[PDB]
Amino acid sequence: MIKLCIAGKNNIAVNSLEYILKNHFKPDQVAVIPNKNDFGVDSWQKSLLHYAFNNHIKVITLEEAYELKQIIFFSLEFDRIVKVEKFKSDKLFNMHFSALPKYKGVFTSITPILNNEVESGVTLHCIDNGIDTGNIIDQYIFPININDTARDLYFNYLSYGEYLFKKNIQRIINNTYENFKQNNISSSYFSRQDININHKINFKKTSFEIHNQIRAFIFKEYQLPSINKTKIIKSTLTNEFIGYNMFEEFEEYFMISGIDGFKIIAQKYN
Amino acid sequence: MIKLCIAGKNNIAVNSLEYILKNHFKPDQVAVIPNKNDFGVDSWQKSLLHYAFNNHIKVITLEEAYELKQIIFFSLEFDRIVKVEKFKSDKLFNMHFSALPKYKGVFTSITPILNNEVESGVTLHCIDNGIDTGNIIDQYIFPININDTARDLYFNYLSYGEYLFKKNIQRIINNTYENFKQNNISSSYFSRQDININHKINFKKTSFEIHNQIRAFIFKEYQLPSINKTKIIKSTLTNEFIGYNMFEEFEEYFMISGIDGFKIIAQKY
Repeated sequence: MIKLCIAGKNNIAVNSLEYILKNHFKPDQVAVIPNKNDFGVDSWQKSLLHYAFNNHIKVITLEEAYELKQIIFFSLEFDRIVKVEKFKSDKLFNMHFSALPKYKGVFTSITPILNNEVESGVTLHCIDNGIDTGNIIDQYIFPININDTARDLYFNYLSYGEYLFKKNIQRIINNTYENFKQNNISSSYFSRQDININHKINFKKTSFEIHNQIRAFIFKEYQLPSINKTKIIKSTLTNEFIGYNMFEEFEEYFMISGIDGFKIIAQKYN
Repeated sequence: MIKLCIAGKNNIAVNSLEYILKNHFKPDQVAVIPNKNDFGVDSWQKSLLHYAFNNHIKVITLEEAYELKQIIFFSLEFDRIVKVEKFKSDKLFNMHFSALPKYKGVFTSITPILNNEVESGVTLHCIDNGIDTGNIIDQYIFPININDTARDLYFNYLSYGEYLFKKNIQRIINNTYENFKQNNISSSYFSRQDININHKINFKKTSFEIHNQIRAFIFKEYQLPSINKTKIIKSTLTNEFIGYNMFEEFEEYFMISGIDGFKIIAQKY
């Protein structure tokens, strides 16, 4: 019988399924639910369907998952809403890519950078009927490096999320894991409508903030930000003082400072 | 000769000047530059002009202060741009109402609450040619309590600001203080144009965040926020689950929750 379902995508889904098959369940005891854009081709991330092809793991639909009493269900970067009322099983887990209770919702590779954080996290939680509201099982807090793009923070979510999955899976299978209610204080949330790539950069800000407004949108597979109609592939914040409110376009880059005068190098796409 | 000038307003300016007169300098060695809002009338804060009147302290212009060699210049809630480059003296100090390098600029009773902080601070710093950018001398970080309004936060800034002034003024007079360059990382800035004090509440947020959007604008001498054209005087957030995205209007209050379902009581004026 199916004991465990992985729903989602990318190295976190693939490497977590590999760990299950090495350590916990036989191929016939596991199923995958792919994202809508998985076409079995490994690229900047591994394809869950390609892993399932090589390893003869079966696919189920979300509607089939609903009916399997006792299944352990994990969303790992899943692209569909998990409706807890629809499931017979109450063993439903999500790896949310933030330090809950902060940054519930979407685009968590963008929102902590845009909001001037120097740390993020991954949180393994129970799925309940709210958006990323369920009880925490475990959390890993880690730094946002000063020149990380959204893409760099995303790759860190994938690594630490895989780490939390492997750390907690035995206690989840044994049903010996502890879970705690999320705090109401410091709880934050961003919807799709709260993120706008086309939003003009506000230059009447610190160098840190101008740099954040650029690098939060650097994720080349999805998009790059623009300055004066040129795409930017990298932003570098220095602590060199070059004077307040500087802006100079060079052949390959922009030199920028905000209200505190620290030099930003914004590298042009070429 | 004038040894010290206090430029600014409110209890922080008046209490700091009193401390100077009791502990450091004679009335004829001090001057004030009041804010444009100072009409010499005590209200919900004391008037610096009124104190100066009663204590025979001279009012000078900013242009005069620029030409006074050796003056200690202290901005405490001053309402004009000060830039070292204009002054003969280099002894220029500001009490900024945030935990610098965060929340440079204005409306710092609003910005930390609105940006989901649980702490703020006061920072004694050197004034340079940028906005709240000069080297840090001392800092005191204190909690934002969960139901604090902008008004509660402002009164804490006045209190902790006065504390940091009295702690540091002897070493500033003796020129034995240390200063440190502000970090480039975590530096943030808000201008007058970045805050709409007619803030429209985004309800597609957590209870903590809805509560923040209300309480950040509760400062009755300036404004109260409105829900459904009704002024709000108090917001109270608890960890009681009442359901997601609740909004119930009672005669005297609103019970509200955001995406995470925690109870807010917003009390009507």
